[PDB]
Amino acid sequence: KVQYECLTCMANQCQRIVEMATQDMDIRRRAMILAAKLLAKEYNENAIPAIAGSLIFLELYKFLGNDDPFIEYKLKSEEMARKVADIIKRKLKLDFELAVKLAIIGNVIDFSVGFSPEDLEEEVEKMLKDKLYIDDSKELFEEVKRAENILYITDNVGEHYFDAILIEKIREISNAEVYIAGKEGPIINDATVEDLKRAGLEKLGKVISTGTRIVGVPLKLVSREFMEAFNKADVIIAKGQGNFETLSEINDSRIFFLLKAKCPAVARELKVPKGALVCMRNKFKL
Amino acid sequence: HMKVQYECLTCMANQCQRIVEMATQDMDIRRRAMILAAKLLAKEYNENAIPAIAGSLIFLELYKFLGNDDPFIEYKLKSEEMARKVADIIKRKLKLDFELAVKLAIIGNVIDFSVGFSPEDLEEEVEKMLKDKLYIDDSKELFEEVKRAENILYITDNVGEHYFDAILIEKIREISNAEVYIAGKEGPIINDATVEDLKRAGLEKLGKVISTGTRIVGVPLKLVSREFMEAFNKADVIIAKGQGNFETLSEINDSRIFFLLKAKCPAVARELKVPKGALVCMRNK
Repeated sequence: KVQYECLTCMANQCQRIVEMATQDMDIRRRAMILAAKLLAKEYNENAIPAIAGSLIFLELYKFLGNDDPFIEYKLKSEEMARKVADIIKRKLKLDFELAVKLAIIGNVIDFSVGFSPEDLEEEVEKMLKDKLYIDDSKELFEEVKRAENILYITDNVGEHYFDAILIEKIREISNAEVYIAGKEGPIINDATVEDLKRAGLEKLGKVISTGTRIVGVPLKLVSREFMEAFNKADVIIAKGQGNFETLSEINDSRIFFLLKAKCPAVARELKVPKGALVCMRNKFKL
Repeated sequence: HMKVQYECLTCMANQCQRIVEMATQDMDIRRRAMILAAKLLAKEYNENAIPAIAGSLIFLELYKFLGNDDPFIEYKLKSEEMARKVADIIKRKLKLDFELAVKLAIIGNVIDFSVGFSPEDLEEEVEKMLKDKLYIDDSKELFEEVKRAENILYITDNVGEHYFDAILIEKIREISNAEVYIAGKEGPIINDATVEDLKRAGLEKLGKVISTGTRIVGVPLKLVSREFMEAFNKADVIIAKGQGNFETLSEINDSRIFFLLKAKCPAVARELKVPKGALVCMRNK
């Protein structure tokens, strides 16, 4: 279902949107009054939070007159993450196990507020010593080696430069063609196809759109082109909580979820402690 | 009233969530309660909202939905026990003038009495805090108004705090011939002191304990009892504890009112025109 924590989670994101979009306190108030009404409309027993939330966020974008409140935050994260990834490529020679861990850690770091790329890279080195709570990385390793087609479904900007490192490793060990999916247009901090393209990811695989400005992969809304890639994939790597929430409904063992279980609802869905790092194949557990 | 601020929606939502968590571990009941909370938020979070009132009305509906007249009861019992004990130490150790007794009442607004197990350690921290200067201190004006009052109304806030309030009320009784009316809530709402709480702290020995007539935080001037309104009118000085009392009373042009609070939330700080977290004894201007 929807979980009880989802209301505050969505409201908090709404608040972050209005804060990014304007400094005018009157506009912020009016935006949040609208948000309350939209939350009440969308937050019900049948709701899928990635989709419900996203539709609320996009209506607020319209109310605020700003089609992408996060443009600056995203540019800041990209610039930092690019430099951090460059130091990592220089200082570390990651094996596959640690590349997977690095991809997950990329989901965790706030690249927009760091001191320096070196300071952040040192934090990353410490986090690379953390143990995955669920760890199907060895199975991912085997599957990618035998794959002819791999779909990589991204999450946030910043993170995508760590994803690129994992994708480089995949190309070192597999002959598969890699498809790399981003969003059609901006939604919160998520990477769009133009963000992926601007980062040079077309050097690593074919960049494709999900067809939506919705978080995750809303299977009834995504494009026909996305589905063709989805259906042909031998292996599907899905980054972050939204992709998990939208893809964990379905029975499909090709999918590996790489995320941090930041929200208690997701931690409870996964049956892990809050904050756990996870590489988990989409199979029945218990 | 006081214009609602954009950050008040998450504040209220968060409080709703803390209520459902405290009331039950059943995840399906929690979900259904937060689904209701969303509807109530859309109803009450509007251009006319005063957060103390709007929030309280939402919280009371959640109490009803949950079948729990007071989800905070175990916290409150813990806070009352700790506060009573700390206040007894204070009363044995310290001689306090009026200024310090005012600061103490404000400090009581600051402390979470539900945490920890050492009255000595907490009382030591209270003694530390008494040496700090209030950001705004109108307690000399208060002192003189109190000495001259024929009637005083003291409007409480939270349980725990009300044991510190009792120390200030005792000091008031020493230096004034005013009849003191002491107002609490009709029934439980969050951690606020009710009429029964005030009576259990022995406050009927010091003044007339009365109800606001509501289970709403602060003083909702359209909803309070005729008895409370009569006490409010009769007062020559009104002492109002905490943010909620401030939010609801800041609308009126009435120099009888002195606010004793910490500006814990940024909306209140912004309205008071003081730094976040500032401790004040401030006459309504």
